Amino acid sequence: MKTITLYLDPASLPALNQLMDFTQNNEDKTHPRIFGLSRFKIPDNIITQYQNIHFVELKDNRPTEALFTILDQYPGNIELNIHLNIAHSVQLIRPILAYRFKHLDRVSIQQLNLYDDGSMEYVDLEKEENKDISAEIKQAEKQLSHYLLTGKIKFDNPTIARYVWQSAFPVKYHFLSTDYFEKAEFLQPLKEYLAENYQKMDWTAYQQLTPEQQAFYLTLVGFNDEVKQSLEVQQAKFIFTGTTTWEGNTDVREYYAQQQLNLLNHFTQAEGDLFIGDHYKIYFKGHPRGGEINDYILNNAKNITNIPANISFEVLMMTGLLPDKVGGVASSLYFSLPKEKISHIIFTNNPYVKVMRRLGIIDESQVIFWDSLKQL
Ligand SMILES: CC(=O)N[C@@H]1[C@@H](O)[C@H](F)[C@@](OP(=O)(O)OC[C@H]2O[C@@H](n3ccc(N)nc3=O)[C@H](O)[C@@H]2O)(C(=O)O)O[C@H]1[C@H](O)[C@H](O)CO
Repeated sequence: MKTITLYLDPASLPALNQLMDFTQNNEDKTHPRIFGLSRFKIPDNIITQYQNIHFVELKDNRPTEALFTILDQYPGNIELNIHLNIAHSVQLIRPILAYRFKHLDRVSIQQLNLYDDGSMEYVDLEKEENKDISAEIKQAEKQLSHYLLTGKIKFDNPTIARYVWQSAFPVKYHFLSTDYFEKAEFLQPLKEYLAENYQKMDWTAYQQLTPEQQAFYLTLVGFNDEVKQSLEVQQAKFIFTGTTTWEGNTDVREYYAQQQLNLLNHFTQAEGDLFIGDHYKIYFKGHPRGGEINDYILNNAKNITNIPANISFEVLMMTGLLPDKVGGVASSLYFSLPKEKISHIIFTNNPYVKVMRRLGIIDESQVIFWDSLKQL
């Protein structure tokens, strides 16, 4: 009997937690591990320390067929310890379930650990506000059972379906906001159902690691001393946080890049609507997937210090390097930021606005959408 651990995430936040799990378990050099993290490359000098370490690409939010070649290397009874993105959990587990069908006598699911993609889970839940949640949960359990028995996916409520894994497997959920599940009264049946199966993402995990494990983790997440030193300057600091669009259309991507530059100018220029003051040093923390939208900022702004886009904002919180003020387009990073550090959050009944309002992240003041800002 052998456990294999799979770490799967096409996004950022689940991967950040899963890389913490790997760090906590890093003394075990031979435990089989399969990494399917789209946004993170494990350094070669770390890979070389481990045996039975494997890598799999994700395509259309699932591990490719290459997963099967890896699993075939382990011919005995295997129990899978699976770490997944909540929003994409149904797709990410699909090929795992297909493999289990083919090898029903030797392959089992030990447990699931699930982590929020980010704001999407909350915006999606907010849209379920008028439904009978208790009834939705019962139907989703039934349809999950059909998926597990047939390998076919058909959910009447794809959103609620993300939360009924306990009906089939031992599970632990790690939520960006546990407050949401208490504050949203319509979700009371879901909070009750989830019972003892969830906790908040633990941003204090890093502080509990050993000095060696702390250094290891920082290497996993792309943090380096140069970035550290940039953020240790003796001057008040403002970090402008970027966003992205998933659209490929050039007109849309160009519009996003232009509007975001205009938004930056509204924070940093004396005549801007959101003017922060002249005494701040300005940094740019671009979206990990901003691409040429990030480039547009660096090419067109001045006196701005880049923080490499691949570095998740939450690492600054972990390392004690948060700035005085943070501002930009609504992002999951705002869910874990001390409220005193928010300058302004800008949006592109709006369900995202509703989520942030429920959580006390934004106040009762009229929300600012970026198309309401004068072109400076
Ligand atoms: C509603 C919806 O669709 N929310 C999804 C969200 O669940 C998903 F997870 C992600 O989350 P998103 O909120 O962009 O941010 C997720 C994480 O990325 C890192 N980050 C982001 C921006 C930045 N300037 N510096 C950073 O470091 C932080 O670790 C943060 O917590 C995502 O793909 O990661 O993208 C958003 C949006 O699709 C996207 O914002 C475009 O509107």
